[PDB]
Amino acid sequence: AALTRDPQFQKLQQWYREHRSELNLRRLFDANKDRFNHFSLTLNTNHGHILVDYSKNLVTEDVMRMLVDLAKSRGVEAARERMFNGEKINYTEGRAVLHVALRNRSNTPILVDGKDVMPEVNKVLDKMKSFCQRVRSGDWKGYTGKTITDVINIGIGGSDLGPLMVTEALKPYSSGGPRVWYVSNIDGTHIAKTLAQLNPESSLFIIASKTFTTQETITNAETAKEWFLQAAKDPSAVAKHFVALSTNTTKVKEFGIDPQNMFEFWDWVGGRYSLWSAIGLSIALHVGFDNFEQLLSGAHWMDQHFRTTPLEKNAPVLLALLGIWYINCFGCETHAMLPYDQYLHRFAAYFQQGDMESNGKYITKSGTRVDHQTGPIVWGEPGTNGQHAFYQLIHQGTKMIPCDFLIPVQTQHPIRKGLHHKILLANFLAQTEALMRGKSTEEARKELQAAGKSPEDLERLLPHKVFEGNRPTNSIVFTKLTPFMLGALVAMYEHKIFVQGIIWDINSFDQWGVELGKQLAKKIEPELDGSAQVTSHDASTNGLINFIKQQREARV
Amino acid sequence: AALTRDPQFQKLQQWYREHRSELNLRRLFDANKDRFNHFSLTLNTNHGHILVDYSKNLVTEDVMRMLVDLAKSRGVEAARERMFNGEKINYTEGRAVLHVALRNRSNTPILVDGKDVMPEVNKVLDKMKSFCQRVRSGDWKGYTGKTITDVINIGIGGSDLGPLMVTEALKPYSSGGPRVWYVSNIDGTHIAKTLAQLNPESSLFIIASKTFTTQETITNAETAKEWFLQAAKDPSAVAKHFVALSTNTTKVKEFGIDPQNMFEFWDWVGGRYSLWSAIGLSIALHVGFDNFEQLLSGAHWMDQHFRTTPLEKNAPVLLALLGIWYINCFGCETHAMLPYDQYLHRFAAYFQQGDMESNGKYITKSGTRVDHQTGPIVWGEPGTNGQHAFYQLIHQGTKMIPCDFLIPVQTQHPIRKGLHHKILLANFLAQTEALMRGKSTEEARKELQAAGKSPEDLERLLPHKVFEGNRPTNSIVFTKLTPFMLGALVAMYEHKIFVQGIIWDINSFDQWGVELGKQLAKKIEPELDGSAQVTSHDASTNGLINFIKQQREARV
Ligand SMILES: O=C(O)[C@@H](O)[C@H](O)[C@H](O)COP(=O)(O)O
Ligand SMILES: O=C(O)[C@@H](O)[C@H](O)[C@H](O)COP(=O)(O)O
Repeated sequence: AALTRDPQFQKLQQWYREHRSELNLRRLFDANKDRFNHFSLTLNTNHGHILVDYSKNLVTEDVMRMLVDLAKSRGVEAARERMFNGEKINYTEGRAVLHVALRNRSNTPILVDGKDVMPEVNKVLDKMKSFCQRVRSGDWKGYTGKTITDVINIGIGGSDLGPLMVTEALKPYSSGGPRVWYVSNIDGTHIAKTLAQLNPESSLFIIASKTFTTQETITNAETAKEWFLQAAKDPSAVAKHFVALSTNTTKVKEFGIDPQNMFEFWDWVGGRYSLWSAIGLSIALHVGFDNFEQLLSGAHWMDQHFRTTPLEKNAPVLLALLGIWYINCFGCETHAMLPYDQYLHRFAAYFQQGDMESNGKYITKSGTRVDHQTGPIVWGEPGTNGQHAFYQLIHQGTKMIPCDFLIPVQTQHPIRKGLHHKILLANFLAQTEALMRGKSTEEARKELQAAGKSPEDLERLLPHKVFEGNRPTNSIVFTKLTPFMLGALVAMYEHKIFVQGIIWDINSFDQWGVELGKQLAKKIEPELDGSAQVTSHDASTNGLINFIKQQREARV
Repeated sequence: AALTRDPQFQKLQQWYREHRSELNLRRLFDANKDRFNHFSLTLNTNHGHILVDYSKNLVTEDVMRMLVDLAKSRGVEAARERMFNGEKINYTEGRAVLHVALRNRSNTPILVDGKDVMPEVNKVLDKMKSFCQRVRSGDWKGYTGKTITDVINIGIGGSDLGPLMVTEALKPYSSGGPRVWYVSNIDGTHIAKTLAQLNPESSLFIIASKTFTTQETITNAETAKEWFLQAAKDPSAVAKHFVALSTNTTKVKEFGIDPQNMFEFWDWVGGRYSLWSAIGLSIALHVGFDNFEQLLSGAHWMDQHFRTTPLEKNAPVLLALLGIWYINCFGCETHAMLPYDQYLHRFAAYFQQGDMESNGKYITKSGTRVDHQTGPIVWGEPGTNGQHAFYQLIHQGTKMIPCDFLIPVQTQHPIRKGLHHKILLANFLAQTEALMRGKSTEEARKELQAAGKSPEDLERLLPHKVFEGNRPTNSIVFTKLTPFMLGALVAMYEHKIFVQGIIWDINSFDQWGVELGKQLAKKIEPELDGSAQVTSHDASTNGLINFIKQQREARV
């Protein structure tokens, strides 16, 4: 694999072998009262600041220099230029990778095969803006002349989680918007309990499918159409209540949606990078097209930061490189994303998909097997809740877990004269300080003595209350979670994932495990019909099917 | 530490080093027509069957036998008896561990400090049952004589996630119950956006706090009480709209809750094991006290299964030992929990707390540092959505991830004559089969040839479409997700976590990192008031605070 053969990588590994034991955060901060200034970026977007404080990481100036030299050696900048210039860097599928075109507010030409994509991007954005104005205003009416009160996105994966996470994050911007619902799971619970709360006369369905063939989405869409037509009877009424976000007009027409109700996107829009496209229509309906443009504008700002900033001060590049340090030298399997913001409750889940589906790969560009770690397991829940739960393992377990802590300075709900937000901020700050510092035997002993503990009881309990610390964090602090700032933060992590992929020499933009998934069930689905026991698979698959057939009509 | 000293553990590690190459699932199933029959448990609860199929694990007869011998050598059965007999096995805090007493439907005496706890357990259950009848029937009136339409649980961690996960899982059983809301985060978004949707005349607040001192919960409770008092303008009305779930009568009265409105629990009820106690009041209110009793009964059945079953066919013990095998021989950092059930969308999050807060430890019973791995990072999302996202990494990444796949045979919503649930079952089966089998270069070449790809397209795609497989899974299939079956499944994992803790010789039942977290914010809280620069901490803590002070009245 290219990475293990890279001389900057070998130099990094050799340094780690010799100097690893010098990396003690308490000692590094005590020796350098300017450590924060040396290891932090502040970005002024003109619509809020982003502080990326990476000073609580197990790095020194020499480590950061070697990491930046690795990014140069691995051709990060040349790879970046290929992406932005519309070259087919999705080399397995032979596609461009142009989510950056979707939010290209400058309208600088971006050529695929010598043809500018921006006229087509802007045509779909115009169509979305006109449709959002009509639905939100009440101009667009249901089949009995009522205004739309409820918008239901039907889609899965990349056609589901981005719009869900963004509408959750920007809920305060939704006044005067229809309610938004996300139906994704084939589990009939999902559509059933959603439809039970809706009126067909005032419900608009958005069938979100790049291919328009995904079994979960097409099955959910047929169930919603059956429910709708049971009320409306007239197949003509479907053109007022179903629209499609797709690449395929033929499949859309075959399903029964007027192709005029199709909002188009392109092969070079990956599902997990698609919320910036027509896939974002549920966002624009919920918070208005103006706020959707602000979301694209923030992503565009961070695209420019990524493109023009020297590597050593480049936010997504440095987040990527800290990740490489922890994955490929320390051997950490996981990365925790811990936003101190209830509106961002689906933010970690969104990057669980964006990161793991991108860089969960083992075959390099030359078709050779990697001989090193690739993408980590991404997980997390919002603070402060995690502090009462899994933070126990982060503080006192046997695993090293790099954590990203994120928080807005200004809250959308400054209740009780900002008392809640002050407590939230203090916890955000105090947790990363404790993870870094820990607590020595002597500090814990002196606190137990002050608490009034007996001499044995104290020496019993003492070692259990000792924290080794040295647990590294990034703190990412931003003025306020506005549509623009959310756009910038999402795009920052997209480019972090892109940089890690280039360094690992994998294709961040295909998903052959997900493409396989979509063909796995077809062999077993017909075998589940009838009482007859199944013998066509391995013993376990067969046993599980036969148990399902047995329990199918058990009464409990 | 005890485990690395244990001769059965050393024998297990010896075997791993030498026979690791035997462990090929494709080969194990081809050689053993009875592998499913030999490596699965079928449990008849008399209220549904549970099939625990562990046959797609990297184990043989010899491994399972050596694992059961380790459980005997580490004293699992003696530790189990100490828990159930009310001995103070929470040795750092000096407390019993008696969640099993909360659901002891047999009413067999359990003595703590020589007194039966069961009278007190059953007194609170009678009080809960009496209150739930009054609220749900409409007998219990708000301060303007209206029936309660909305119940708001206020609490964090163990006082939040259990009731939240259970009310989400048992949502079909809440017909005729009030709506339930969970406010947990200090983030003022959480209480603010909840209160905006409530009528104070018909809203009952539940203040859930073991200690009744937790800053998030007490701050949220005060905010709700202020909002309530602004509408009601009568301190007497508080007794109609606020109840407490706590161990601390003093602090409940001091807060202003009528001591008649207090539902008590005890020191030996761990927060992450508390949903079976008074903490479960919001469950009983939502789905009715009868369903809550069924939930306790299911747990009680699994408690008795755990207690009476020989180790080698004991469900929680075998799940625990498969975990030890992957954690302490294979070195897997993580455990994925993947329920194929939308109602279980918070089940992995619940055990993320339950597992990681229990076994995220590095200090043994003797007060010595472990020299081996302990608890894993637990994570997951419901199927089928994961198949479109992070399953890419499970199939083709560089990480080994033991996964538990869970599914009910019978759906709560058999829509389209069972078509959705048939697709869901087919996906659940096909995914674990594909993880085990993978797809060879030869098989992938044949599929591309058959698809009609040019030699150029074929040779470019071929190596990217290969799956090495050999990825182990548990399949846990149960008749139906009823209150009883949910209680059995939650208790099964509770006891898995207990067994792993005893084998590691750690205290599964303290949480000194969570207790530390509750003390951290108080030293930083005062520094945030006024706009003076802060210099009293490390450079990074100082840097972050100063940035917060700069941006907190920036206008964006
Ligand atoms: O990441 C992906 O590519 C997947 O999650 C897809 O977005 C998902 O399978 C849906 O595909 P489609 O939009 O073609 O229905
Ligand atoms: O696991 C724990 O102990 C915590 O998650 C607690 O449940 C949480 O801190 C709430 O404590 P209390 O119930 O004392 O408010």
